[PDB]
This record gives sequence, structure tokens and C-alpha cells, in this order.
Amino acid sequence: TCEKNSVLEVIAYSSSETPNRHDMLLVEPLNRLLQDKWDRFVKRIFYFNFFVYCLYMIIFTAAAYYRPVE
Amino acid sequence: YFSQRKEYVASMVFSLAMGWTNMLYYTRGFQQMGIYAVMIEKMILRDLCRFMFVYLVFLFGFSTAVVTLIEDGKYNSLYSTCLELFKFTIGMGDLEFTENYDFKAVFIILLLAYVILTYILLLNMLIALMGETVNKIAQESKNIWKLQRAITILDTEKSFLKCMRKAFRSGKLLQVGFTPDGKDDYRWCFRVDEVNWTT
Amino acid sequence: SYTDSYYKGQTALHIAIERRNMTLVTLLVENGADVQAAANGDFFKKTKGRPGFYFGELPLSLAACTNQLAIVKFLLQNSWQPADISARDSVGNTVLHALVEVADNTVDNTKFVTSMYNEILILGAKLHPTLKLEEITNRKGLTPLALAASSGKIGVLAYILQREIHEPECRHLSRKFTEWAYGPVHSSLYDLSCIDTCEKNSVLEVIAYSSSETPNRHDMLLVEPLNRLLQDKWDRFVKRIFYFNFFVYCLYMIIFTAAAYYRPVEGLPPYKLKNTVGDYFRVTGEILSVSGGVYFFFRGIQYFLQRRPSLKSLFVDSYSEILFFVQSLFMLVSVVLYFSQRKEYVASMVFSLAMGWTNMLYYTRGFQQMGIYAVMIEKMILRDLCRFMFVYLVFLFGFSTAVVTLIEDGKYNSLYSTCLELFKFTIGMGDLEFTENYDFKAVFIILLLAYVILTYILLLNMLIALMGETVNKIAQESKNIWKLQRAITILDTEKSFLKCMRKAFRSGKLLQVGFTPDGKDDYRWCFRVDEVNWTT
Ligand SMILES: C=C(C)[C@]12C[C@@H](C)[C@@]34O[C@](Cc5ccccc5)(O[C@@H]1[C@@H]3C=C(COC(=O)Cc1ccc(O)c(OC)c1)C[C@]1(O)C(=O)C(C)=C[C@@H]41)O2
Ligand code: NA
Repeated sequence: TCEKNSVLEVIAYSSSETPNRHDMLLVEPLNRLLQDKWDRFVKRIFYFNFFVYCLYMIIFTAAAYYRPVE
Repeated sequence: YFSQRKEYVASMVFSLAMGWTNMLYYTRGFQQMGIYAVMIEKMILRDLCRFMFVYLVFLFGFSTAVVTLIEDGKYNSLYSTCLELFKFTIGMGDLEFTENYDFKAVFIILLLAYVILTYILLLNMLIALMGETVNKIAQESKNIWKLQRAITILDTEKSFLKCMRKAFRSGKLLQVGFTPDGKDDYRWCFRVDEVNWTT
Repeated sequence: SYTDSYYKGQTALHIAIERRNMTLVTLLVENGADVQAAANGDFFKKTKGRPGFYFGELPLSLAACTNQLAIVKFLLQNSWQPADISARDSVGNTVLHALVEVADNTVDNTKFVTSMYNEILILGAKLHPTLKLEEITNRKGLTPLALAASSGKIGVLAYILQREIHEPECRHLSRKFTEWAYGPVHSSLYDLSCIDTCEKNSVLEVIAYSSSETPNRHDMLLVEPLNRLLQDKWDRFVKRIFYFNFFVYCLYMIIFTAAAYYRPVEGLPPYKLKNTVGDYFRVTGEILSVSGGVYFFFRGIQYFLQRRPSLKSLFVDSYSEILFFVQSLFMLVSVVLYFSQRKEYVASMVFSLAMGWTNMLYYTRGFQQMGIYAVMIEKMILRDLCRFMFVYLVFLFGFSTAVVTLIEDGKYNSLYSTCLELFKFTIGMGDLEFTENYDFKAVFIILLLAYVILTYILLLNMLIALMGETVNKIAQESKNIWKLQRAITILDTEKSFLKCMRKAFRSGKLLQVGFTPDGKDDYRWCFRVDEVNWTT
């Protein structure tokens, strides 16, 4: 919580030119923060979104397959 | 679809293919399975993108040579000729030399030169480079995976689509409580336990 | 003390020992502190999903884990309140089990853990000559040697199996005993107790039947007594039995093959026997084939009941047993359909026959040269194809449904032929005959060429590079893998043996010391080993 620009946003949304983009997340407070957030609520939401996307694709597939030929 | 054109089918079909292929986005963030997604991304963005120009140079040069040589046969059109030569590159040719046109030997020399140049030399060069890319990051998954996970977390926090912002980790705890003035600090401190077996 | 869920049982004595304050320990013990109290908080217990300091919950083990020899000497030897050197925690671990537990196979760890272990043993023998701490088993039924073998504590095994004490009145604790030495060569006797004949849980059982997560599972068989013991066991009797079993299996497969080939072509089984030689030999082959299937079936059930493997390691270990069991299942299903008046038994029989030959590769395990290929195929099937299946199926299903959406009444317009045809395109055995009359031809060509490029060029070579990485990653590991397979084969041959005899002792019932603390003399089934070292 920064209200202007937090550390995690800066690391994550970096431009991929930063030399140590991967190692910055190994610093212990950040690693524990990400693990806690993952286990706490994010993991379930991610799985839920994956499931919903799968249902969306199944419906799209079934709808397209039975298109009319007139 | 609403413009009264059959061609909507074509657009729909392409979307459907992407609709399944983009499912691989959800393999990102698994320690085992995100490696395939990132390998595909790196390979498509670097290696095929660069190699496209070399292969297109060879394809166009030999294609225009062949179209110039042949006078009214099956090859004498750039579309079919380019298709056939592309099939030759991936090892899907015929090489049936039982035709009745003049300059047969020149056609054979050109086509065999193309086959050796594309099927044996260039494609294997490409495959060696792609294998180098694949093995370069096979060990890097432990580094890569966390980063992917990190991005997801911020997005799931960023939108969150319920108006709640319970993004804090622990209580509004007091660290010191004695600033240089008479006030006291509470800083949302987060507790961490760590282990080190040294000495 | 602390009465919470986390620090439960911690008292001032634990704190003083943890702080390395000998004075506070001495004063607290002098003041009537309990030196045998159990610290059983969640912080102080063995656990996976929380940090902690497991040490065995006792002050004596706390000093022992922390490398404070003076404190353990005081706690055992003080008259104010002596400690019980054989005290057991809630897990049943003693000080020795705690010492083994806190090892991690590093140099300084190995040094001080080995030293403290030795000192505890010497103090126990001198103070309590009738007490044998190493015979004490924890709640899992493990002695400290069994615990060390289970956890992969290579350094602790290297110490224990080759332990020699050059001090009188405690030589009976030694396991290695040196008989003679020449310039480069010397011969010693090794105790060998509870290496192979234990009746509860031997070292070789624990090494062989470990769950493959133990980091040093391969190196533990290189510790010298085990290496020579297994080599002699191989050369003595196991080698001939293994070759005999391989030969018998070959005969079984030949008979099954011949019987399957000459099946009758009439409908509606079962088929009646005619008074002719062909029918007699055919039904003989059928009976032997079904007999072998039943044999493998019951062996598989016995294996699963004896091991009780978990799901997550069900295929990582027990691969060959699973495949033999699946073969036997196909044989039984073939029998059931045969007597159910169905032709479809042929189909089941065919699958079993194919597996029947392929599982022959199990017998290449245990050769230095040919064993490498079976394990390479095992790793490549379990690791690489299983993961890559989902990616390839995503591509296959996406493009297949795209194509079947596009085509109106052609050869393509059905997912079965389209999936087959696109699979042929994946392995580079398509046709690409674009001389048809369907509309949207250009869109179709774009889609199919995109699929062909994506699968045949990009994905398949990614798979092949990863498989090559797997292949070379274990090409140099052939020695270790061969050793482990050899050990498993030896133990399996010793277990069953089909004659009720177990004359698998390595050497005679020899005497090592013969001078116990009491007036008895000990014989311990010692094992003579001669070794050569050109150092200096
Ligand atoms: C139950 C499993 C795991 C399994 C059973 C069958 C279907 C199997 O395909 C797999 C999946 C498969 C199918 C096709 C191509 C690749 C993988 O792998 C084995 C299984 C795998 C094989 C390949 O054989 C090997 O790995 C050789 C081998 C390696 C190590 C061993 O210890 C061993 O001794 C038993 C044999 C043989 C088959 O059983 C067979 O003969 C047929 C027709 C298919 C193979 O499914
Ligand atoms: Na080919």
C-alpha cells in the first residue's frame, strides 16, 4: 500500500531490461508476502477464473460447431 | 454476421483456435507447466521472427527462378510454386522427375540445391538455435515462476471487482511507539519467522 | 513453564541450555529443576508447515543437539538430579534419535554430531554397562541406524557402519574391528547386525524401499560394508536365480505368443477340443498363459499390500510392478470375455501380449550396459510426455474444432478423422493435397499451415530437446542406478525364494571382542572384508 507507486508494482511491471528482475523477488519479505497472498485468497480466485474461462470456451465451441449452413 | 456476409465464419474460426490456445496462459504460475508457455513465447518472438527473413529470401529467390524456367506446367505460377517449395522445406515433397518439359536437368539441379539448402542446412540450423533457447531457460523456471505468480497477484488485487480492499497482512502493530516527538507509530508490521542452521 | 500451544513445556532449564549459560544450568539443577521434562510445543516438534527447532523436547537432547558436552556430562553425572540417558520423547526419539535427526550431511555438522554421538555412547556404557541405547526404537519402530538410513544421513551412516573405538572397557560398542594390516592392504571384521537380518526393519530394506525422495539414496549403497555385502550376495546365489527367472519368463512369453497366434477363427468361444495334437498343444499353451497371468496378479497384490504406496509416489516408484500387474489384468479380462461367449477377448489378449514382450526390458535392469535404457524410457514416459500431453492436446483440440467448424460436408467434417489427420501432421506424415472444391480454401490453408508450423517445427523439437536433456542427465548416472536396481533385485530374491530356507548369511558366527562389561562373550555374525588403499 503506497498510494503512488509501490515496490511490487515497480518490480512486476518493469520493462524486462532490469538486470535483476528475478532476484529482487527473492528478498525475504517480498517472497513471504507473495506466498501469503497466494495461499490466502488469490489461489482460489485464479482457479475460479480458469474454470470460468474453460466453461466459456466450451460454450463457444458448442455454439460455433452447430452454426447454420443456410 | 450482421452485415449479411458469409465471411463471419472465417473470422469466428480463427478466434476459436486462439480461444483454445490462449488457455496456455493459465499454465503460467505453475512451477512445472509455465515453462512450456514461456519457452513458446521466447521462441516465437526471437527465433522464428529473425529466421523468417533468411527463409523468405531463399524461398523467393528459388521460387522466382523456378517460375522463370518452366513454360506452362503445374509450377508456372508463384502461388503453387511457393507452396510446393515450402512443403519441400519441411520434408513433405515428392521429387517425381518423370515430366516432359525442356530444361529438365536445370530444374533438377535448382530443386535439389533448394532441398539441400533448406531441408538439411537451414532447418537444422534453426532447430539447433531453438534447442539452445529451450535449454537456456529450462533451469530458470524457479526464477521465472515466482515472477509470473507475482504479476497475477497484483492484477487480482488491482481489479478485485467486489469493492473490498482487505490487502493488509497483519495487525496495525506498534514497532517502536516513541518517535522523536510524543507521538507513537503503528505501521502494519508483518511477522516473519526464519530459520538458519549456521553454527 | 510456557502453557501455550507453541512453547508448551519450555522451562528455565531449556532456556539456560539454549543460551549456553553453564552457570544458570548448574544453579537451576541444584535448585530442584526437572532435567527430564518434555518441551512438546508446536514450535519444538517435528513439523513441515511451520518453522521450528525440533531437538527431542528434553534438556539432555537440547544440550546434545547444540554441541555442549559439559552440560550433558553434568546432567547425567550430577548427584543433585541425574538425567535418564534412555528417556524417550512423545515421538519415542531418544538423544541418539535426536542427534541423527538434526544432521544435514555437511562437514561441521558431521563432525560435531559424530563427536557428540560418540561421547553419549561412551557415557552410557560407562554409567550403565547393561544399557544398549542403539537397540531402542522410536514410535515408528526405527533404531537410530534405521532412522539415519531412512533420512539419507550419509555422513552418520559413514560413521556408524565403520565405527571403531580404541579405548578399553568400551570396545564392545565398536562395529568395525581390524584383524590385520599390511602396506596397502588391510582386513577388518564388520558387525553386520541389522544390515540384512533384523526381523523388524533392516538397513538394506530401508535404503531399497525408500520413497525416492531421499537425496543420497544412491550414495548410501557405496558405503563399504553394504557394497561388498551386496556384491557377494550377487555372486553367491542371486545371480543364478535371476538368470533362471529370466529364462523362465522367456519360455513363458514364447508359449503365450505361439498359443495366441494359432487361435481359431470360428465365432462364439469357447471352442471344443478335437482329438488331435494341435488342439492339445494349443489348450496347453492357453492353460499355461492364464496360469502365468494369475501368478503375476497375485504377486502384484502381495507387493501393493506389503508396501502400501501412496498415490503421489504410486508411479514414481513401483513402475515395473504396475506394468506387470496391468498385464495380468488384461489376461484376466481376456479369460472373462472368453468364457462370456464374446469374440472381444481377442482384443484384450492382444494388448497383454504386447506388454508381455515389452516388460522384458525389466530384466535389463541390473546390467551396467543395458539397464540404462529401461530407466531412460521410464523417466521419459513419466516426466516429459505426461506434462507435454496437455499442451499438445490444447493445440490439437483447438485447431481440430476450428477445422471441423469450417468445412461443410467433406472428408474433414468429423472430429475423428480430423484429429487423426492432424496427429499425422504433428509427426510429419501428412499429405497436403489442396486440390479440392470447398469454399474458404485460403482460410483453411492458413489454418492448417499455422498448425503445421506450430506443432511440427516448434512444439515437437521443444519436446525433443527436453527429452535429450533428460537422456544426457542420467547417462553418467548409470553406475548409481545400476547399484540401486541390483540391491532391489537381491532383496526381492531373498524375500520369496520358494524353498522356505534363508541361508543367506554372509559369514560365520564369529566373535569380535568376547569381553562384555559382564562375564559373557559375544558372537555377532561378523563379516570379513579386505581393502586396498595406496595412500602414502
Ligand atoms: C499404465 C501405463 C503407465 C502405460 C500402460 C501402457 C498403455 C503403456 O503406455 C503408457 C502410456 C503411453 C502410451 C503410448 C505411448 C507412450 C506412453 O505407458 C505405460 C505403458 C508403457 C510401455 C512402454 O514400456 C516401457 O516403459 C519399458 C519399461 C521400462 C521400465 C520398466 O521397469 C519396464 O518393466 C516393466 C518396462 C508399454 C505399454 O504398456 C505397452 O506395451 C502398450 C501397448 C502401451 C504402453 O501407459
Ligand atoms: Na518424413
